[PDB]
Amino acid sequence: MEDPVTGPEEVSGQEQGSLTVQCRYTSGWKDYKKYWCQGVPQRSCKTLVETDASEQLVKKNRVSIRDNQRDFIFTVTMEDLRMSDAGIYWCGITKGGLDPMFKVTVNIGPVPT
Ligand code: NA
Repeated sequence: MEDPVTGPEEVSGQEQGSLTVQCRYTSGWKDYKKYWCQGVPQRSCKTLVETDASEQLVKKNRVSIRDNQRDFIFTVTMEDLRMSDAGIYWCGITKGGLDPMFKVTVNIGPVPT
């Protein structure tokens, strides 16, 4: 579609597991830095990882991001999940002014015990 960035409405993972999020963007944003942001208010969110506008994998703490500039999707991976990882997150594209952003709600469930 024509929205600058879109993701899944929600994604779910299990404590000690991993989850992946596909953030799809329109072709014109190829050479922009892409990021994964956490919390609210939306435009004060905490950046967890951000690319350098290349396809090189970036990792900070337990979060990875890899931009596929052929299919125009950047994939976020969250590993070694904790219950406190649950909450509101954002796919984003960095630009001067208001970024394109898309809200993803992250659900975490515990190890069955
Ligand atoms: Na901005």
